[PDB]
Amino acid sequence: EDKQERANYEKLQQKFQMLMSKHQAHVRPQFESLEKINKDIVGWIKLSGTSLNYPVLQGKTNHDYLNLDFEREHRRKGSIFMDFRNELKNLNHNTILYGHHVGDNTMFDVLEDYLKQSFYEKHKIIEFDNKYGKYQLQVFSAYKTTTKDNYIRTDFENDQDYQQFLDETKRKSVINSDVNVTVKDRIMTLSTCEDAYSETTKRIVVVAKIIKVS
Repeated sequence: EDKQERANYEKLQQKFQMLMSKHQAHVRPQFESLEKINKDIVGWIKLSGTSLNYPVLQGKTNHDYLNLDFEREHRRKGSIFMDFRNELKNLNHNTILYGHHVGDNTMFDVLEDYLKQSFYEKHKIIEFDNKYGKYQLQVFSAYKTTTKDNYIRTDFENDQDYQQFLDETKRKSVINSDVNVTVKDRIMTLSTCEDAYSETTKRIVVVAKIIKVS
């Protein structure tokens, strides 16, 4: 069955790109189309030359699309989804997306490649789009973590705090980046997610500077 599963994302990827060519500069029409399939589709995330090229969901909670594809049907690999706490249009300091990593080379399997400096060099930019504009993700950190509390923070009490976070985030990186991030920039965190109650406790985190290129 994994056949049709791949086919579904294949149809949808081909559809997105045609819309991205049909409506081009305009992202509003592109996503009003995607939302016909499912209103929870709030964005699209793509990394050229890799399997990362999917729609981003957001439900009421962070287990809503843990085991559900984009048309709301049960799947072990579920789908890529944003933290239920993040706002669109007016991004929080830190926006977070999650996705499975099973080794099938799908969803967030590519986050592991970011641990290697070589790979990072050849894939410094990641594309992210939604109804409010086109964005560019400038990867500036990648690492493994056993925790699951601090790196999932949405906003901060003050610049100092956010400042510390950025510093910490930079120090944890296993890759070197030329990207210069400041407490004035907004960031996006791509996090790996295990199955419900899998509790394998071992995640791959990739962090990037968000840039509106529209």
